[PDB]
Amino acid sequence: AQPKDVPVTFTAITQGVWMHTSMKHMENWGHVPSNGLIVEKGDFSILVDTAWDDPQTAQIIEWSKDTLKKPIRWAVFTHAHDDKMGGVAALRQQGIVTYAAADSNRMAPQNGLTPAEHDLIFDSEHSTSVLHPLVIFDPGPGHTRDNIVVGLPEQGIVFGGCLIRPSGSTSLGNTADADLAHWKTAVLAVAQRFAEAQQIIPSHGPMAGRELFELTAQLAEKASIP
Amino acid sequence: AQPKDVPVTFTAITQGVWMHTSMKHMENWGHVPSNGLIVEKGDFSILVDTAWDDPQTAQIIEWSKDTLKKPIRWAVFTHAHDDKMGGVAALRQQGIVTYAAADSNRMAPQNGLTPAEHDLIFDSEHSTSVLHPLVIFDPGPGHTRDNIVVGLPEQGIVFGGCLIRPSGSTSLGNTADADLAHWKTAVLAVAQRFAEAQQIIPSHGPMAGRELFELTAQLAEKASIP
Ligand SMILES: [Zn+2]
Ligand SMILES: [Zn+2]
Repeated sequence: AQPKDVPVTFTAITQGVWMHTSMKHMENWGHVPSNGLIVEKGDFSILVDTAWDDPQTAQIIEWSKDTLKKPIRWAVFTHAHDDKMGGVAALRQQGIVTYAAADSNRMAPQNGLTPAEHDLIFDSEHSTSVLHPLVIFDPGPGHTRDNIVVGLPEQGIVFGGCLIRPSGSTSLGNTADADLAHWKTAVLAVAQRFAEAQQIIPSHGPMAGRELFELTAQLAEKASIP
Repeated sequence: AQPKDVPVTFTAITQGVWMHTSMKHMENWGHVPSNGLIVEKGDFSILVDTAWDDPQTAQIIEWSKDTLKKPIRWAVFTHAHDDKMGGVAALRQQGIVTYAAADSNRMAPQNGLTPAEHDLIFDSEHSTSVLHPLVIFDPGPGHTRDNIVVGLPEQGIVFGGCLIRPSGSTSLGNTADADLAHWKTAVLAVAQRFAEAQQIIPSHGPMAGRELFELTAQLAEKASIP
């Protein structure tokens, strides 16, 4: 009735784009969800963000092989916290090619996380098509110093990660590692880079629209003012 | 897929004893569970603790009338927090007779809660059988200054509320209103008053055995020492 460990759920977002949601068990026996993406690419698939730990990330790998029939071959992570890089070791064990921002790979050891194998190389416009059709974009410090976002401009989807706050949020959440001064600038930079995308996916809760940009911008503006 | 509001669940514990579990939606779109009891008494039933809010408590009232066919006529609450008295108003609108510790009723309007209608009157041994076969026991301050417990000695069940920590806990949880000095004494007083009960129900997570007494006593002992 009250299970400690719940299996990772997979939901179709659009054609060729799946959202994976995993739950972390808390001491009060509640759960906190985290979203990631699986993006089809020919006969294989790209993973955006891991689950909370190795065995939950192992579920995503197995689901991509057994159900999707498109095994994950590449993975990218949006920042160096355990809801995004918690299961990096399980990917590198399976031979997945893993990418992260150079800053995310440097601070992963301190946060008790396995680093990604490759540093992303951004161009002068702070983008990289190394995982096309994903556009990996670096908007600057916000939720963390190292957070990056992933856009799917062909399908009108932005995965904002923790940089974008869940719908209904009245606070910025965990602000221990945040850059309150720059958070609004980073949110607006994402909205301007993917000006057409109508489907915005935060790290927690349901996918929504561009109002998530307004919500996070205003919550960050209010927090930036002493 | 990810619902904001999940319905209250009801679980048979033993014959004539049900456990209700309700979830509070959080800003990270996680959920926090809370347990209470419904105890059959002839053609009606006794409610131990509300849900988080009025509509979730309204589900319990309606489930007791439609599914159990034993409408709730009495209610008792273990302390004046929102996961125990969050729906007292819905019980009072239905004419249900409500009880709580005197201190819980003094403390409720200050914490944004509706007080219970009657103050419990305890005997020299800090018990009352006003809601027999329930034994309502006052063990002294612990999680809060006012927390009380409910025992079903005929069935070997103790409902510890927040006074008992969930299984797997490594901390005392929300310690803002706690009595760290007396918490262990209150836990041991409950374990002594109901020496034979083998089914211990905390406020969060699954029912377990008397090792919950050991866990909370040792966590409170560790925290009481400067
Ligand atoms: Zn984070
Ligand atoms: Zn409480």
